[PDB]
Amino acid sequence: KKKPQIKYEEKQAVMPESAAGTYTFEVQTIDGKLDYEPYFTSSTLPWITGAPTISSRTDPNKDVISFTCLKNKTVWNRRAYIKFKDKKTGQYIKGADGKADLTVNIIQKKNENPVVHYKWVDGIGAPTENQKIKMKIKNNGIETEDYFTDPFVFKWKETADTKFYNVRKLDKLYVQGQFPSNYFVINGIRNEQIQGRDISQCWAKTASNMLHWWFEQNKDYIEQYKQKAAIEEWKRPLYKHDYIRGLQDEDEGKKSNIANIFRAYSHNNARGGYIEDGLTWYLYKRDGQKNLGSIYPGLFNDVFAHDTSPINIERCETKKEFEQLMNKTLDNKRAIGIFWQGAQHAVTCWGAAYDEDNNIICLYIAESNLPEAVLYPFGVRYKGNIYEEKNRTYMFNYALSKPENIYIDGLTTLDKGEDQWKKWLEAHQKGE
Ligand SMILES: [Cl-]
Ligand SMILES: [Cl-]
Repeated sequence: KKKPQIKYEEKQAVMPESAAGTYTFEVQTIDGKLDYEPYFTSSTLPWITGAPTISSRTDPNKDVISFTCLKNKTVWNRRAYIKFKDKKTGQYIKGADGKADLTVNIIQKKNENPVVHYKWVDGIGAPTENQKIKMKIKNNGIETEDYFTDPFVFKWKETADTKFYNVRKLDKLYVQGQFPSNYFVINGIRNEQIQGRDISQCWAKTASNMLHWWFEQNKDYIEQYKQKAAIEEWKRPLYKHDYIRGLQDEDEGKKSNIANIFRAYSHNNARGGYIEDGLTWYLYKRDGQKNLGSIYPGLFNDVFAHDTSPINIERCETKKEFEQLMNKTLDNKRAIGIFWQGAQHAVTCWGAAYDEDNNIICLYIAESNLPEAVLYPFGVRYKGNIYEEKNRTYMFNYALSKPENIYIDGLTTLDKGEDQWKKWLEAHQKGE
């Protein structure tokens, strides 16, 4: 009397649709019906209801195995694995090579009609349908005829009516032999003429974007500061922000006073810099930033001197860390710099897309290296099995063929600093 066996073609994954339901696959039963039990290799997966079962043995050549899935609301495939235990010997049944355990790969397909919602940084409004620009798929830099069709894949075009900031690197926009020869000339504080270059100033572009937002959100406090504080003479022109929308690429040097300050007076170290250094430099006096540039604005030093800094630096390396930190930042009305080592790189993030499970699926990025006057979408993905594992967050550039995985190291955030402003104002009215 031979011992029965079971076989399965492991080259074949079992791929149920995204819909909820009880799905099946077949296992071939050789020389009779082996007494075994199927098991998921992880029992704690929330999108599978219970253990798999043998739902039919009536065909002498095959068993039917059933398992039940919840609907996959996410835009990602999700994976599970079934192994088989010999009920008499207690051993796992072997696969075709006689060495590895027989393992059936389950991959539930992604939701093709997801309901997406969005969260934007406080105070910048939100894109209208006319401001959302769909994107073509590229192959080795050449655009194809196809488009990315996921609803969250769009560029947020800058118009006269939009309220985000995206200062771009002149050194990248510059077209040698087409742009004017005075393209990099800045009129400085003492009206001196300066040729400012910014090829490695992504930390400063991100800082400038966040400071434009901060000056706008705190416009009224800043007006009271100019009326009430004893302003240092040389700093008087710096107590405003100008960001002029609708300029051609050739006029980018005339677009932003804050960006121009960094470009005229800070540094362009090829190694890079840090978002938080540029933010501190602009806002209050700290010894670490003493030699960041040839001047030190430190414009509101007596508002933030001996109190909470509105600047924070937070690291993330798991999916849970990334989502908690993004949600905390967005829900607390703060602006967002994203950094990573790769040289230290930096971009600005103005919002995020979410699926119906509230996973973050896309970020909307001001990328000072990219040419268009838009925010670009960066898809968000996580290493490994998000249902089991830390799941290192990473993002990627939809605008590129074969985008490199960008492992986010952390966020640098800028708070409005309302309590510090109120205390400064209250202290003034008390000294009346
Ligand atoms: Cl199980
Ligand atoms: Cl708003």
